[PDB]
Amino acid sequence: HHHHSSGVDLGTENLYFQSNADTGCAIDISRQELRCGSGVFIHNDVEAWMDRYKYYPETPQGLAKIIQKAHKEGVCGLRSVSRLEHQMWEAVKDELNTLLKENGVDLSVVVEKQEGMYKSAPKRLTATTNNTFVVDGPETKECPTQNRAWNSLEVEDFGFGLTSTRMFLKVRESNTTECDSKIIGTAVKNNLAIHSDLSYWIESRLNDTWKLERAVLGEVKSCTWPETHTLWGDGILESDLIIPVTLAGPRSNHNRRPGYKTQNQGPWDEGRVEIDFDYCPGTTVTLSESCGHRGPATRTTTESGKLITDWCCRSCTLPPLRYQTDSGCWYGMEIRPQRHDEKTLVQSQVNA
Amino acid sequence: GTENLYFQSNADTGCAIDISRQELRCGSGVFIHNDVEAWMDRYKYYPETPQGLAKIIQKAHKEGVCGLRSVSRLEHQMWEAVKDELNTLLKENGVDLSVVVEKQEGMYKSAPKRLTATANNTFVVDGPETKECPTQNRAWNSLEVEDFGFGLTSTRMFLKVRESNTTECDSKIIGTAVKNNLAIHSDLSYWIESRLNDTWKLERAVLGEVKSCTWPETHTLWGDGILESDLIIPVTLAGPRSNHNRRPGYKTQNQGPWDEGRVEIDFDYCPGTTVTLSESCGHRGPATRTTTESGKLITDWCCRSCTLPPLRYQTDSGCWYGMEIRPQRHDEKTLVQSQVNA
Ligand SMILES: *[C@@H]1O[C@H](CO)[C@@H](O[C@@H]2O[C@H](CO)[C@@H](O[C@@H]3O[C@H](CO[C@H]4O[C@H](CO)[C@@H](O)[C@H](O)[C@@H]4O)[C@@H](O)[C@H](O[C@H]4O[C@H](CO)[C@@H](O)[C@H](O)[C@@H]4O)[C@@H]3O)[C@H](O)[C@H]2NC(C)=O)[C@H](O)[C@H]1NC(C)=O
Ligand SMILES: *[C@@H]1O[C@H](CO)[C@@H](O[C@@H]2O[C@H](CO)[C@@H](O)[C@H](O)[C@H]2NC(C)=O)[C@H](O)[C@H]1NC(C)=O
Ligand SMILES: *[C@@H]1O[C@H](CO)[C@@H](O[C@@H]2O[C@H](CO)[C@@H](O)[C@H](O)[C@H]2NC(C)=O)[C@H](O)[C@H]1NC(C)=O
Ligand SMILES: *[C@@H]1O[C@H](CO)[C@@H](O[C@@H]2O[C@H](CO)[C@@H](O)[C@H](O)[C@H]2NC(C)=O)[C@H](O)[C@H]1NC(C)=O
Ligand SMILES: *[C@@H]1O[C@H](CO)[C@@H](O)[C@H](O)[C@H]1NC(C)=O
Repeated sequence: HHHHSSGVDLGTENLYFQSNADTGCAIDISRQELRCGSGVFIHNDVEAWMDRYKYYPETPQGLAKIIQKAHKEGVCGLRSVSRLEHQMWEAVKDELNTLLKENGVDLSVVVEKQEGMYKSAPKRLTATTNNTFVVDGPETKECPTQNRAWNSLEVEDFGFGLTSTRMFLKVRESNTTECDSKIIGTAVKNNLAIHSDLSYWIESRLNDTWKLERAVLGEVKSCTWPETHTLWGDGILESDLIIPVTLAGPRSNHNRRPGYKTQNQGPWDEGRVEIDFDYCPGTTVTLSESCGHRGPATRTTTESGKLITDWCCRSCTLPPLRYQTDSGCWYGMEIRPQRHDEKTLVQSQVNA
Repeated sequence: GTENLYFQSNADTGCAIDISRQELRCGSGVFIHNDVEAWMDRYKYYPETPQGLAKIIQKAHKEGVCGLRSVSRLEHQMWEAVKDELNTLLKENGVDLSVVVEKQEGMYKSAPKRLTATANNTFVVDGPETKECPTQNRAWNSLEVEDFGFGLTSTRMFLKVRESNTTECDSKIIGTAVKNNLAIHSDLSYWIESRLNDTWKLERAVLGEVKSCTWPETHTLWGDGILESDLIIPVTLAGPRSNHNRRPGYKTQNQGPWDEGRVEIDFDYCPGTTVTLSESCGHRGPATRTTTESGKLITDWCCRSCTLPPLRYQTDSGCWYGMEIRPQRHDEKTLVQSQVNA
């Protein structure tokens, strides 16, 4: 197989340092000090201006065979777990089609644009022992999700690069809903806590209490956050978890905010989503026992583009839970417009 | 944003080599480094106010608190360094009381009383257990880090008296992280490392001291569905309630050599010894040292149903084996065994 060549790997005899820890120097801006050593270094990659990591199959040829096998067994298509996976399919389809074509296989890979959240599917690709394979796109009768594969691939090893690293995907030996743990980084230091990977950045901090402070989701996925990489996962009420478990929300008490419950009806279908606790520009939020109950997350702008100024909440805490998306700024479920006149507002239709 | 301004102002910024990711990367985030194996000399405790602390003590002394037990060596060394300053203050406020701090050899044990912010004439810190000043009348875990220093004083840590009552460890000095095939539970004296080989399991631990506080759940990984019998480092000895704190074939080392000072746990053979699986072997017992009091070597060891490599302790007085690992020869040569039972 000529699409892959390795370099140095882990098992190489390193006399200088621990090969499976991160080794370097960093400035601790709190204490204002420079420290070198070995350990675990967690970086923010969700908010990077370009992609450091890129998926590629370990063997394109092998992957083409996995697909034609799946095609024979009734698997009409596939749904990606993440934007990065989607970009791999988008980037490798012409290569796959060539493999299939030159081997006289009546099958072509079709990958459609994915705008919303990356949803789950029941089927799985497996290793070896209509004439199209559709990746993502809208939900159709021609290729329903229930016949599509999802979360069938995981990272085997990484590829060196100068301004970007390759991640090579292999076929999973098992069936899980769990996110690939190889790309997960979780850490807590100086009472600041991070649950992260290549698309989620979830930050909780101890102010007067431990609570969620900020979250950035480059996409909204449907895999499961592993317990191995989860902080504070004892005595959990899934109702209190701000980011829903079914949306790769960490089953962690860090994933909470007093006054708030599970945002099952947040704007998850908006693409990139950023959660934090501040006021939407030009709006206000006041406590009122005479306020509406939890409902779909509402955007602070109308379909026309008019601004809803006055907002209320029954029993939440301030500052309000705020979403920021491409289409504007939204408020958490427990926060409702104060005026009952619906001006044809924009609300989430997700319910997850 | 607000919380994004805070992160840049309070996070770690630098570069590191990741052989796992096969990359060299710079950036901002959170860095957990190894400090137990060198840095206990560079970070140092200071009380926020000696003066305020002297008042805190004389109050507690009046309320029947005869003395104190430190949570950690770092705390112990603070007392040792600040006693002359406190005693001077006490003298100057006409208070018939002096602080006495004794050497601490064993594990740092717990105590029920607490100092608060708002008939001997001595306040005893640590030392052996006495009837003159019993543990049950001493305070413990009354302090926490208020804040850190800066630039030149970046390695200074200023302590305040706890506003609340817990058994939990000071969380401000805790670093817990997992990335690639590595998961770390650490602070200024514990380094607890688990690795993903075929499965996630404990691989190595270094304890510069053995303390008796409780590892916070907020800084605990994989703390769901815990069987405490399976936790290698005992919960009562600041062991993390984590499934990372496990090793297939082994149960809680309640009778390990915790009273020896520095302890290093890992899974390798003691030099000159061997370990074999045998159903005709002894059941779990106190951890045994591979050398006798005389200085003779035990070579042959057995275990009933554990996994190899064996659980190994390393202390100043030598190398020991896990509770489930017993000498194969039944002739007792007067062995050196742990007497802790925790
Ligand atoms: C880290 O965590 C700390 C504490 O957990 C936070 O500190 C608090 O921040 C809030 C937000 O500003 C403060 O609340 C404000 O208090 C002002 C004064 O308090 C009134 O009420 C008290 C009763 O306790 C009286 O004693 C006092 O005399 C005042 O009458 C108010 O003026 C503020 O009101 C504003 O917002 C309300 C919201 O409805 C409006 O109705 C008002 O018109 C006005 O616009 C607000 O209530 C609180 O005082 C702070 N406490 C402390 C101890 O500092 C930090 O904010 C937090 N930091 C981060 C980054 O998260
Ligand atoms: C792999 O596991 C998943 C989850 O355990 C299975 O998903 C279920 O599949 C059935 C129909 O196939 C659906 O009705 C359920 O709703 C699914 N549960 C979910 C999505 O949580 C899946 O069937 C398994 N597939 C294989 C090939 O093992
Ligand atoms: C009051 O406290 C002092 C200091 O702790 C006690 O003096 C020591 O007591 C121990 C107890 O066995 C002796 O071993 C030491 O030799 C004593 N001196 C020193 C310098 O440590 C004293 O006994 C206490 N008096 C009481 C309880 O009545
Ligand atoms: C990771 O686990 C594997 C077993 O799953 C270890 O492999 C064994 O290594 C020992 C000595 O290194 C050999 O005697 C065995 O034959 C190996 N077994 C197999 C199945 O290969 C491996 O050593 C572990 N890695 C580390 C770093 O401890
Ligand atoms: C400290 O708190 C614990 C928590 O239950 C309690 O049992 C104990 O009595 C308290 N001690 C003091 C001195 O307040």
